[PDB]
Amino acid sequence: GSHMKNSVSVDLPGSMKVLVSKSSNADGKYDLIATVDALELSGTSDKNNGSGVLEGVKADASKVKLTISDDLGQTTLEVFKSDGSTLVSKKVTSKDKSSTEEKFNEKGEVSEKIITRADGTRLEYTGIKSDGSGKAKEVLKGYVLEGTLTAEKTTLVVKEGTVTLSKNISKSGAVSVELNDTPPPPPKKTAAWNSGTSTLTITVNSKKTKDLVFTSSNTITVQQYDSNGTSLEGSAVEITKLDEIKNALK
Amino acid sequence: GSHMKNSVSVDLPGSMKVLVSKSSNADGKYDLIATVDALELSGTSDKNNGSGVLEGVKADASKVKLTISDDLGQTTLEVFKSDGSTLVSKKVTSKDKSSTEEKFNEKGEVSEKIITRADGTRLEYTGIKSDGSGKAKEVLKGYVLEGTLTAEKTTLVVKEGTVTLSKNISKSGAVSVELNDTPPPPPKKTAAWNSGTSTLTITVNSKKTKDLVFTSSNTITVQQYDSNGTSLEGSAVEITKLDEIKNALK
Repeated sequence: GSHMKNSVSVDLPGSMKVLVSKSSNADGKYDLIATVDALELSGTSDKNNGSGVLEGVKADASKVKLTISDDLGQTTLEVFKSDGSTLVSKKVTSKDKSSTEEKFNEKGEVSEKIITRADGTRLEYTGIKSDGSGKAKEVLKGYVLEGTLTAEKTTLVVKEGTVTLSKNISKSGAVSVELNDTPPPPPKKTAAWNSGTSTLTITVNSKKTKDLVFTSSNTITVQQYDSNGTSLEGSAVEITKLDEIKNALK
Repeated sequence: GSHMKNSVSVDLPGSMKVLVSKSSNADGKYDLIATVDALELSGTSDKNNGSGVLEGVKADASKVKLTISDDLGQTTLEVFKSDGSTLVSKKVTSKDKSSTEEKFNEKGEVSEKIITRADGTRLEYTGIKSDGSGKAKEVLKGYVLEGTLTAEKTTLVVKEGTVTLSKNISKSGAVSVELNDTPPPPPKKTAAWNSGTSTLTITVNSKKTKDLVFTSSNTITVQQYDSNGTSLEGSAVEITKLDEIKNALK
């Protein structure tokens, strides 16, 4: 960690601490150093409470800037490219424990974003595009909702069968929810008639279910197919009551 | 019943008997008498086996004619109006026990018909119209099929739910069978969103089923309605797993 001669440690939003000198230097400013992700950042501020701006250079020459607001209520951590201006990442963190993490692209535009709310739930956007669209994920206490982002709204989706539930979050943070059900057509009973055999073959779900035979003795028999609709099983049973015909039509 | 001097009883198709004289009269003919529905019918035939034509008058002046075929294999019983020509009923009966009963109309046209087959099953047509249409009924061993008649065919119908089975009988007596199923659209889950209450109310079959509440603490609760969809029951249960959301969408 960080060490300073005649200093005081000050706790900061989002894990961080800064050391600030007990006294002022030759110019009246106070010395600040902090250690973030094993990199030492340093600066001078007119204030002596821990606020100000600290800077450091990574071993790959990336520039790191930590800005601490006057009231110590917010830290901004920025990582830049070598040039010191093309952003790579930006993390704004608050005392209430809320935060925004952005990652940037070659064009100087945001391509990922993690929003952490005070209560510990998060919204994660990945793969953000020029048109504002992207993948989306809400992390909640005990589970995760998946969906996508457009320029206008985030749409989280849960599926059960033909039922779709959509949670929409607007740019203001307003929730609205919708539901859709596209149920399949129900199982319909069709039939084909063989006049050579005087037989009606009934079908459901592309499986043959039963044969009704209309006999030369003016009787009806019923016989079931195997539950694969492949071929007949048992023997033909003769119909003696109207109710038995209705039953075979169920 | 009927009595004749020096006669012989001869059994006839469809219950009937005729007495025929042992000897011939002055003209060489044989005397026939029979009793049908308590009416005595009489005639003379050249034959002596029981064949010929017998006639009688009812108390209301209706003319009755019984014709017995040469081979004793068929009886025709006709009832006429007073005039002796406008038919009322006609019953042709065979030795195999098969028969046709027709009833006629004011116009001299058939308005009911019972067909009895050798095996004892029947087709009954009632209310027959000028265009050939009518009500229809097949009497089978152990049950009865209902339907209607057109000029081209008889159509007997059995119904079970949305399933219709049709037995068609052509004029030749050829059977053909069809089936129809008009299933209702399946139960679809709709929903309405109340932004004031952050609540999604799900409905099935015009009954409200459950409320999903999307809370200010970034949680979801579910609560069921009474099985009449009238109002809420139990208390709201909080969702802690994705599977529980899927479950409430079943």
